[PDB]
Amino acid sequence: ALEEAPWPPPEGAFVGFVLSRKEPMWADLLALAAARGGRVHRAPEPYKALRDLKEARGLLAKDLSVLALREGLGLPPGDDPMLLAYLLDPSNTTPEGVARRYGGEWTEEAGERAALSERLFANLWGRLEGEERLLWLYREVERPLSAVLAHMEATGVRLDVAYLRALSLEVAEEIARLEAEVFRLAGHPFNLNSRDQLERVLFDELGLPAIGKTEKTGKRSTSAAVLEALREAHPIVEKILQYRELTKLKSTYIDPLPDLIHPRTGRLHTRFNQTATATGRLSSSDPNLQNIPVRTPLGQRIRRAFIAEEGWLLVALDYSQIELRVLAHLSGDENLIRVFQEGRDIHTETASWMFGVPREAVDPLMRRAAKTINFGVLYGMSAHRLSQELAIPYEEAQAFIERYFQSFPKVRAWIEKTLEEGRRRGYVETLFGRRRYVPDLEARVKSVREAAERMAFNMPVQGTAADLMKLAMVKLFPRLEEMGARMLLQVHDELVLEAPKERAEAVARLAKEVMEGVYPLAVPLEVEVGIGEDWLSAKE
DNA sequence: GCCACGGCGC
DNA sequence: CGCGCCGTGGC
Ligand SMILES: [Cl-]
Ligand SMILES: [Mg+2]
Repeated sequence: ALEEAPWPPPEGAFVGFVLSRKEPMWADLLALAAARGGRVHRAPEPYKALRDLKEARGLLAKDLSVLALREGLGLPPGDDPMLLAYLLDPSNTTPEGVARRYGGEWTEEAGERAALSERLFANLWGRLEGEERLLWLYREVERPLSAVLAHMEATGVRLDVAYLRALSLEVAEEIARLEAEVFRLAGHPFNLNSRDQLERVLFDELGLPAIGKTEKTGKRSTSAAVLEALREAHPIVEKILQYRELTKLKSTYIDPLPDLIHPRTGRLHTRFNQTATATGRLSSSDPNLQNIPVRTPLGQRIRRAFIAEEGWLLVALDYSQIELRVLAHLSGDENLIRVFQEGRDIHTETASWMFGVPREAVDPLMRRAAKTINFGVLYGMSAHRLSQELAIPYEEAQAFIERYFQSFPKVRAWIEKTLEEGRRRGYVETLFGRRRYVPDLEARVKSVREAAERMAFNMPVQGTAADLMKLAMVKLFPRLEEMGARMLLQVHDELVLEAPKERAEAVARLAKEVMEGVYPLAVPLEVEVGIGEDWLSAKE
């Protein structure tokens, strides 16, 4: 019947809002409305109307809370049916999609969004009845985490603009060097960024052997996997690979970052999304912190650009081998649990079991083999891939994988048990009961079935790691406020804080303690911590 | 501007 | 070895 009533709404109303753009830190609030009992109240002047609300309840509540924080309003996010939908099925990642699946329509009008939010919340809440683990995640993780994320996004991080100018110049000079040499080898200029023009140069003009097709166009692929095979076939190949590496880094993590510095705050406001991934891991965007290269000289150079405010320090905390520890816990493998209890270098210790030698006798290459499998086993890394990674024969790679499962037989069992669970129930679950649906486990084509199988036993591990971190963020947040410290970034199994230099050390001790004790496992949780004026220094 | 796409990073 | 990111090329 569409009851309209004057602004302001009664307490408990769901909010609907329209932004000029999707990024709340950069957007104008174009419209605000609230709904309760289906009765809609539309705000005459949105910004003024914000201070009437006591919390943001509704779709994308966190995003409205971010914009409110920018304006200096304390408007914490509360109930949001996105969070409910994501717990019901993590393929539910957007309002549009949630509405299309469960009822109603995501439109561009505030009042309609508010009414929809209220409807969907009631709907999805009923759908969750009796799902006590998922409801626990909602109350103890998702809802309170949304408030942490709002604060992190609104706070942002300071960038070293002088450093970024210098890094940009350095990389530009090396890129120019490389493309000069490519054009020399090629005999003319062409657009290096064009895979079409590159294909013609490599395979038509230079006559190099093609290998793989492109996914859809059917052309001769110029991908890294193809070039890798040809590194010796022609010196231009190596140069192109270096060019692509640097250009990706510059175009993604050097050129965009200064443009992302907000004119009002002077800081970068990375956006955090808690309903975006299949596993329950948080995601970041503008920039995506997850895709900054790891363990290359280049990745390091990017993190150096992230700095503390003057008189402050960054505190970086990292859960050491958390996914393997989780695998130990879920599988119950006594030998792997022993690896973590006899706690020296974990990969050396894994190698000593694998190869049946004392830890003293493990050489660095043996350790690398163990390290590589400790991560590959989590997603069913093939012998073929391991063979490329370690540069060993295929048969030897096979033997290494078998050694691993021979020493850790309950890991082998756990993988198979998890697949049985997925095939029986149609879903798999984390330690805390976060759930992922895995329909293709019973597929016709083996190609898709194997991808489904990897997804199936990988998610419980990644998802458990994800929720340990999120639970730690929730526990840690209010205690940081006590100290005048703040939470800035989260990526992988790492958390970055900012604190006054006088309190950095105490903040580090406190954060370490809370993270390591967030939940008891069969093995200890270990947190590496460092302090520095920049993120790279603080990783040290 | 829109899009699908190859390519690359985790 | 799903998803966010880049620039390209068609519209
Ligand atoms: Cl937008
Ligand atoms: Mg051009």
